[PDB]
Amino acid sequence: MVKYEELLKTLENGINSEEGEIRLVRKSQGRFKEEFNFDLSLGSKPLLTLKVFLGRKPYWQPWVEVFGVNPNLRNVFFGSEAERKLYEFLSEHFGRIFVEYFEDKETTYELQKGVPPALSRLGFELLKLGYTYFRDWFIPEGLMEGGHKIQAEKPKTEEAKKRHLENLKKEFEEFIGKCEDEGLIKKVKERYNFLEH
Amino acid sequence: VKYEELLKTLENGINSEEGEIRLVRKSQGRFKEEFNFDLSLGSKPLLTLKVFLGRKPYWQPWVEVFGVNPNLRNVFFGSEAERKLYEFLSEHFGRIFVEYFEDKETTYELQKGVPPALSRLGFELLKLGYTYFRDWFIPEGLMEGGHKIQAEKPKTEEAKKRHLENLKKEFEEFIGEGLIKKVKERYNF
Amino acid sequence: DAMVKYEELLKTLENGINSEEGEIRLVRKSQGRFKEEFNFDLSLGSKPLLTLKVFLGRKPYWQPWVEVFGVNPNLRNVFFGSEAERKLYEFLSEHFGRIFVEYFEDKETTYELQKGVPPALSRLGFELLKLGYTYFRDWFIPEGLMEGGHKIQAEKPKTEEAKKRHLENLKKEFEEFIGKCEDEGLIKKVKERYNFLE
Ligand SMILES: [Ca+2]
Ligand SMILES: [Se]
Ligand SMILES: [Se]
Repeated sequence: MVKYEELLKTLENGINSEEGEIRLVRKSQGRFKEEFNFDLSLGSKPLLTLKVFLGRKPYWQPWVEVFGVNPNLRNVFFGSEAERKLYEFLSEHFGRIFVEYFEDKETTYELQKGVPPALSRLGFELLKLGYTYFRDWFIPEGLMEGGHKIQAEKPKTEEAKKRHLENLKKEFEEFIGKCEDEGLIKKVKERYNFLEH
Repeated sequence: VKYEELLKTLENGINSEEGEIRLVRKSQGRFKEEFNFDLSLGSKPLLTLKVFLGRKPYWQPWVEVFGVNPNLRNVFFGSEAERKLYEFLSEHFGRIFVEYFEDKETTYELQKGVPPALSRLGFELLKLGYTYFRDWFIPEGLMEGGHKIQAEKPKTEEAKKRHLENLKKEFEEFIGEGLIKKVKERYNF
Repeated sequence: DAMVKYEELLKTLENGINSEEGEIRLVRKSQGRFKEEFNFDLSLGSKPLLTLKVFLGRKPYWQPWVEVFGVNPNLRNVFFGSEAERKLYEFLSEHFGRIFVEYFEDKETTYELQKGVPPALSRLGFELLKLGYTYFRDWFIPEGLMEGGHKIQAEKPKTEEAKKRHLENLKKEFEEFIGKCEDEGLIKKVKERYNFLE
């Protein structure tokens, strides 16, 4: 509720980017208590949907799902300041995020190549914002639509956080070594170098 | 194979101290034997039943209990209208699915490592002869409707024996909190 | 290109595929969630037949795939095993390296899979096998959990040698199945399908 009202205030205000203003087109009641769809806009084009769960605490923690990205706008949106502002905004209201990566070719390619989720273009954006636990879902559309998502979470403790980063170091070490293309290696090196501060 | 028997019981509703349960809508699902029964507690919509009537060498009957109105959670989960509905489904379906998301007790127990059969909701299913349990806990961010218990009647007296040996083992692999005494009193069968 | 493929699909589906069961036609198209994704509603004669979810490809990122699902329940005993079903898959195999076929309404395949026949030597999967598909998966996810989880998933192999290796494996599975089964009628059927494969 406190959370509900501040998601609406920011969104109804609009989020400013160099790609256009991101606006709430329409809000929608979900399956459950505390669950809403927010249909978003970028400069008068449809952008994407946010599936929001506000929390029913001890039982269910809050989460956002970012999906339904307008393929006409994939090349405007991915790697943009609009996307940064979006994830920043959601970062301040959610400890768990799912982003659909299907329309994001760079992240797609990097995951297919074995890049750790946190060090993929999209994963890395979430990493910068404090999400430290990563799961890559790659289920065939064909079987079930909507199963190419990164799930990311903030560490519960300074202990879980340390464990998440130790695993990331291992995963990175395994990638170097498996990787055959020096350009992909340099890009992953430089994301990992960021983290190391 | 019998809706008709399911239909006769459903309009001209179901008893219960929390209000009557009655039919509202009714459709034809993806497959010839699949249907959706919309239900009410009083005038409020309650819940949806997805029934599958069987195609019996190939597919066995099952009912799914989902789409439960959040304004009734605290009234329905725990209630005798819940039991009267299960009780009634237990007479017609050897396999049942119930979404436990709105059920804050079942949820909290499952998350504690309680075996599905000894959780609030699952225990209610154990009474009615369901002996095989599966807890599905799939993030809604991935896929909607993946928080459900799957419960199954034994095909055979020997299948029952086996499911009950698994339950004893899950009971023990759990006492390895204070709600322990709650699970303990549930297993005393 | 996703567009050449697209245009080839419409042309032969709108011309129609002739069968003794009737002409299979494309009667409706809708854009899916991704740009190269469509639902192609198909009729048999004048009755709805099924839906093809087509994914045209966005190579190298995503390979093309076709999902055949939503078989008209009152056409199941007409479609499965027909010349129509064969001519449909045959068309699909000329355009997609990966296929998904919903087997829920196909009781023979359902029955065979349950008795542990390898997916490739079931009635449905064998039909895909004959067309070049070599990697097989049997999905059997309960419908009360998630609609759409009784599918065969099959893929064309990348090379002739990978193709030779998965077939050796199908053989082990076949011989493993054939000495683990009663129902000599099933065994006779699976054996025919396997002898053919040479
Ligand atoms: Ca082609
Ligand atoms: Se019926
Ligand atoms: Se029916």
